[PDB]
Amino acid sequence: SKGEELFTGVVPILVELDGDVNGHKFSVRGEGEGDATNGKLTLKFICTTGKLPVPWPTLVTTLVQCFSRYPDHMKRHDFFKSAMPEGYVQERTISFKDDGTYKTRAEVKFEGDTLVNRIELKGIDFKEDGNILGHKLEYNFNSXNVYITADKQKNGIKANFKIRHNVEDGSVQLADHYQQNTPIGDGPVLLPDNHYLSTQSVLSKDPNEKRDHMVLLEFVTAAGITH
Repeated sequence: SKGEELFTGVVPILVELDGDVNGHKFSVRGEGEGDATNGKLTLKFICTTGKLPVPWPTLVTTLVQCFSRYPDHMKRHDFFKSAMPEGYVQERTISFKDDGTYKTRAEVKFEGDTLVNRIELKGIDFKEDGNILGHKLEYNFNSXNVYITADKQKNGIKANFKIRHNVEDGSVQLADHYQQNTPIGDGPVLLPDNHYLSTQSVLSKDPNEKRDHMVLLEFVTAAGITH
């Protein structure tokens, strides 16, 4: 409820990613706003280093589950907000079928009134003319359920889930996600019963923007608990 108090209105968001994929360095900066009451967020991302060396859709999951709308009966299961304002570390491995792997580490926390997601990403073993480095993925993103379970040993949560990116030739590229979150502070956190997060994502372009970029709208809502 203390953490959850921080999210009662519209919250500015800042995202910073420093990326290295097959030795190719890049940076992304994102800004916008989040409304956890309605499970909604709006963000625009820029590759500040020039051309992004991987496809924007492959970065969506990496680029703030604290903005999920948790219904009233499920408030006691919201680990993400309970960890605020000190925040949580979020780590993944993302394994692209027949291609490379991303490893990510992020800290998601308040800095003043701004929720900040600061990420480091390392990608290795990518095929230089595969779907990823060859930019063969459609500019879109499907709806997914991300199943959350408690990890009481790490006093946090975990999740594994499959993302399926559409490829331009009509096939699909699997990206297998394993995720772990752990609180940054020592204060008490909420450890949840099993549930999931239903996310929809809409990608677009700003017709006035000349930099390499992604405009993102998402709606996220928690569900699957009864009593």
